[PDB]
Amino acid sequence: GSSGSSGMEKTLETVPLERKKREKEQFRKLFIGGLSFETTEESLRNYYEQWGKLTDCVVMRDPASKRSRGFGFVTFSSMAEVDAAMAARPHSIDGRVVEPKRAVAREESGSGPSSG
Repeated sequence: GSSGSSGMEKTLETVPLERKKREKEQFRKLFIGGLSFETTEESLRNYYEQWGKLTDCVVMRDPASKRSRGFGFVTFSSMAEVDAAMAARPHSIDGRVVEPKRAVAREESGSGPSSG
């Protein structure tokens, strides 16, 4: 008789709209979360290179540590491959359990209301 779990995901309300720009990007741009900080652009691509070749792979690095944040973006060549990557969970890289994201519409802190 085993069991246990937990979580906490916000909901938020009222999202600000912006020109956005570059749709093809966000369209074929997935945000990888939990790279272990030991997974570089390549090391990562080496993984997301099977489903498809990433035309652009960026890995965010700690803005304070200046090393690795543990998350980045993977831009596939086609919408099919990426789609395959989406339905290819879970994801294990660097010997750790990661978690990919659509990337589209991502938390973007701001300030000052702009409208009318």
